[PDB]
Amino acid sequence: KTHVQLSLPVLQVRDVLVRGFGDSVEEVLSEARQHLKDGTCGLVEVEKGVLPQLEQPYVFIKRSDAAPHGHVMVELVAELEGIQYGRSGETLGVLVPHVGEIPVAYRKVLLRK
Repeated sequence: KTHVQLSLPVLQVRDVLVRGFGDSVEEVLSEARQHLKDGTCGLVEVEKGVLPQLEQPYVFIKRSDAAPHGHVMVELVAELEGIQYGRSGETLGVLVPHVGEIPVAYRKVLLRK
């Protein structure tokens, strides 16, 4: 399928144990897609002071359209030293590996895969 319904655990930035997916734009987008497929991906909501506590390159989920079955349609955009790789809508948050952290909420998304 071109799109997959996922429910992403929303993590507090200070709880996150693994603060990024890797060391290159291509690797972080690759790893993010793998963890999303494997159900091992969490979401951190971006506010003041969140991104400097996470590791670059960043992987964002961004709204790709204006929400089947409660699932907002999203796509992946990476960022490294202020340059983004992709073009999409509003940021829903930054993806990180999930290694068993307790979430504060779940974000239902429809991921363009």
